Amino acid sequence: GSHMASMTGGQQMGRGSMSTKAIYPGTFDPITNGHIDIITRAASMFDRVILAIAASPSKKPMFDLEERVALATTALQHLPNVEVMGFSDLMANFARAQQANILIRGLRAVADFEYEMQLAHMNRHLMPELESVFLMPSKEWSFISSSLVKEVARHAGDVTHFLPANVHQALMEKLK
Amino acid sequence: MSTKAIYPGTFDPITNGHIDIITRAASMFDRVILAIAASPSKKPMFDLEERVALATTALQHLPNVEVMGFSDLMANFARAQQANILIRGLRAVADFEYEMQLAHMNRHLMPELESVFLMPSKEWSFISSSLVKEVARHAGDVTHFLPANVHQALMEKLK
Amino acid sequence: MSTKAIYPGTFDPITNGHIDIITRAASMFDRVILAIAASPSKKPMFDLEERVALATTALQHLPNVEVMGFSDLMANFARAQQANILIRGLRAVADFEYEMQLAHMNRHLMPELESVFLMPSKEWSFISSSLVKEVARHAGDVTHFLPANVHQALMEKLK
Amino acid sequence: GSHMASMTGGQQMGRGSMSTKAIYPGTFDPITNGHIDIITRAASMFDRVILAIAASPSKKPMFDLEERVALATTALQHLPNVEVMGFSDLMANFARAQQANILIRGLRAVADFEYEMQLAHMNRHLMPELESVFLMPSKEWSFISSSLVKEVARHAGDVTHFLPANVHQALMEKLK
Amino acid sequence: MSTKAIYPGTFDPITNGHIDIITRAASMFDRVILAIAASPSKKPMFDLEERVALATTALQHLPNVEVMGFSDLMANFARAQQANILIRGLRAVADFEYEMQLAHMNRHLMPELESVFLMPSKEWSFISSSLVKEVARHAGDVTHFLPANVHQALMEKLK
Amino acid sequence: MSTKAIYPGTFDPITNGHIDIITRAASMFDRVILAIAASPSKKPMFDLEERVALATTALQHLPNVEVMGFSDLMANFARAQQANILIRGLRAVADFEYEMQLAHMNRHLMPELESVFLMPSKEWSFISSSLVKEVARHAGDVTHFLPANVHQALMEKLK
Repeated sequence: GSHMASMTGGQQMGRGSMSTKAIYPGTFDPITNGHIDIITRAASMFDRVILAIAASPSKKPMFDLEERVALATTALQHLPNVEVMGFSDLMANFARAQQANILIRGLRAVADFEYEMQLAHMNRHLMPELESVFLMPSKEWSFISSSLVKEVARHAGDVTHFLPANVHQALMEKLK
Repeated sequence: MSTKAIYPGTFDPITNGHIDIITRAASMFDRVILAIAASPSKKPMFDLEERVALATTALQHLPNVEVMGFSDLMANFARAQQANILIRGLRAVADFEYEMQLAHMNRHLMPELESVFLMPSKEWSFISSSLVKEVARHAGDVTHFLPANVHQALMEKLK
Repeated sequence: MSTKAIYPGTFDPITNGHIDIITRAASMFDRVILAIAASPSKKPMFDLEERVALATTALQHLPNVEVMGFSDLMANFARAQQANILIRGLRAVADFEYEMQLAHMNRHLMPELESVFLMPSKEWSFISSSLVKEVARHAGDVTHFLPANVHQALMEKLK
Repeated sequence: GSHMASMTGGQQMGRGSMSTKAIYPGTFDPITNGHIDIITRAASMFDRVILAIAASPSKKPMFDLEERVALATTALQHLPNVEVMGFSDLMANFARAQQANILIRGLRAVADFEYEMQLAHMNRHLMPELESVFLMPSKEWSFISSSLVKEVARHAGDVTHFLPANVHQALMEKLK
Repeated sequence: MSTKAIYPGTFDPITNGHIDIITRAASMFDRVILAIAASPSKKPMFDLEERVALATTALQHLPNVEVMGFSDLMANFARAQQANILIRGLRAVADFEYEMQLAHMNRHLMPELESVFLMPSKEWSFISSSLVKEVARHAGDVTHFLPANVHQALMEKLK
Repeated sequence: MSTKAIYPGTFDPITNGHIDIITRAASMFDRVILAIAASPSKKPMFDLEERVALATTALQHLPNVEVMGFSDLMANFARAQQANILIRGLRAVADFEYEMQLAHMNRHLMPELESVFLMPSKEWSFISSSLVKEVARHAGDVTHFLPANVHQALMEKLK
């Protein structure tokens, strides 16, 4: 109510709007316009957002952690409440270490929905206070992925519409 | 700053699944409206009045939620209410496909409206308003899936 | 002890697809009942009596199979017939979510009831009572899909 | 070969390209830009295409057969190899009556895929010489349907982008 | 007829999900074999001998259930064991396409082997060895997932 | 007027299902190229040379089909070959989501290329290269699913 600190610290649920801090994990190898759109839309409705970049994915990425983090930072510089960071644990454990209460997930295809539901159940088991929030990609970006853009780019297809200029130039550099 | 979210549905009637969604949503957004469809395609068991009153009581305890009836284009309602976020729960794959389509259409009608999706708790993952009805309409226990005010009103409808 | 299984549906009329499902169940379970819903959601083409009759003839050659009607929750008719098993035909991924819903609810209702899911034969994987009738209603050929008693009945119905 | 008619009329498989005539069945209540895209693409790759309009859909249509047929005729009259007709039969029977050998189906959502496959098995059983061919909608028209356009229009939403002018007028007139 | 069933998988390790599935299979068929794949595609955390041991202990309370290894076509092992039933536990929609494939192919390889699908308990429907392991490769209580012996064994394996 | 279509794939090896698709496609389009991917991400069992050779013999009977290796962007290949139609077979729901994504991308890369989709025959609806290889590898009879030339070459590979 006012000086209620002496009586209670406060619960998360049932009591109105709490501070929100979101993580948006992925490999971002490299960040595409689809990613930027998602994080832009998240940053608009949550207090803070961390773009969390997986340091050691399963498949060796085309860009190293240091390149991924630098490229996303530049592309996201225009969002004042977004911070880019690397991580190397369960998104849940990083989330806890970061005191995040929102996990952002992009929801691109029907194929993924079953996996996303399962991951979310597991994440609720791991970190009950972590709420997963799902955003569909803009129509513009619904078919693109980092994977697809790299493979089109390797064979010289035009991918300028899908990447920020800083990433597109880095990408060309990687491909000779 | 300010977030104002609409959670639309038919809520005929509101279940524990809905309450879970709206509770979670109302922890993340400054205000939430449960927007109850006036004139659903399939004529419902409870009318708007009944639905709105049951929901109002079921969510009375949440400080920052309001229950209202609407009967126009969600774009115009959200705009009327100056809401920037549309909340939908996603139970099943079938429902995602259809919600994705509506999201695209709403992006066209109202570019400044953000659609956002939540998944049910595992506890409520199988319930729906339709299922609770059909079970109770053949005397199955549904007391676990509904608030008392709603259970009673349902029992009352089936007598 | 024993296993007693229920294969519910409207069977309006029964097709070689159903007859396959029940033949396979009847080979792995001591008794099986073909439970023909009396009051389906839409009005049937054949009334329960015609249906129960047609199914009875069609399945005469199966020793441990009984054809009955039922108008209530499956968990009730199961209880009533002292059945421990529920047979569900499982054709498409598009059915699987809905079937998994009903399975959770029937466990909630009747936790001693087991839902068992059989895939139809590739031969019958695209047919249904509905499609068979729609096709027949415009004089398409459906002789491959129905036993003769049913095929004769249907022809007579469409005059 | 030369004049092998005395010897054979020829069979459809194993012997190069044959004349193609497609039917594109639906209720088209009313025809949208999505429909127009499908059939335009069809008409560019097959010799003739018939837009087949279901006389008696299961749900009562907003436009009657006569009105549906007229609206489509107009929307499609710039395609020289397209004809619009009503029909009240199995698509397979109409195609037989019409001596069609291709059935066009639009393929918009995951949810329909298995239904479509099942319909294609039925139609193969009914008319072996009928081939089903599946086209996806343009990104541009991926979300629209007649149903959704009608319900948006009923509530005064702007649907001018999804319909040809003749249809958009007919529609406002129904909903006055 | 007499009913003997095969329940194949890697079971690396077994979980309460499997145990639930095999229990339910067990309770409708005379005998059930938990058929453990010897050489799975990726190398397992537990070797065949450990896996069989963990399983045997876990299911020891089920009289009519026997664990075994197998390193061939499922259809052949089934023919060898004179099994007339194959047990698949259907969790997700995604897997159902792939399981429908295998079932058609097994019908081709072994026409006398009937495929039977059981859906998991709501409780267990998200759990999967691979998940558990990858959780346990970091942290988080899995006591409710695994049986005691498996729990302990896994704990040991960690470091 | 004239139509020229590409059917791209890995065809490692070509099966009866692929032959069915291309036969059907070559009856509706003037010319068809079977385009065989030179460098698949996964290393194939048969190299490009063997894959093209087997495919060439398998489709030798079809007057208006040519089998070619490619190792570039389909858009440039189709452009190189002056092809205006891309043919993909569509077996499963999984395949459809992915195929729809590439079709959008291809429409961005090559607006004048029309993507077209065919369902397998019921006969071949469950087969794939991967599955036939896996059955063969454990001695399963797969003679019904491949041409003689291809069968012989597979048996050779697996010795």
